[PDB]
Amino acid sequence: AYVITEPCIGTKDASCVEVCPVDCIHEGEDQYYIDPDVCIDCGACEAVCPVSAIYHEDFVPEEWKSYIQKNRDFFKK
Ligand code: SF4
Ligand code: F3S
Repeated sequence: AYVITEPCIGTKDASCVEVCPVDCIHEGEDQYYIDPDVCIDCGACEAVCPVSAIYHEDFVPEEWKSYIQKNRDFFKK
């Protein structure tokens, strides 16, 4: 699944939320998040996101797997 990290923080809007075939981009405190368990590993968002700030959950550094687990948290519990 393609999940948030860090470079998106407070950086612009749009060009991700509108593209997703399963609408699973939702809001966080500052930046948006993505439910990774819903995300069907389609990419797309990948291509439009500047420098792919949306990174695949295991390309995502262990440090930022915290955020993946956060995006999960948000929509699980
Ligand atoms: S990879 Fe596709 S399914 Fe997943 S969040 Fe991005 S646009 Fe949505
Ligand atoms: S920068 Fe953030 S606004 Fe979307 S296009 Fe990337 S997740």
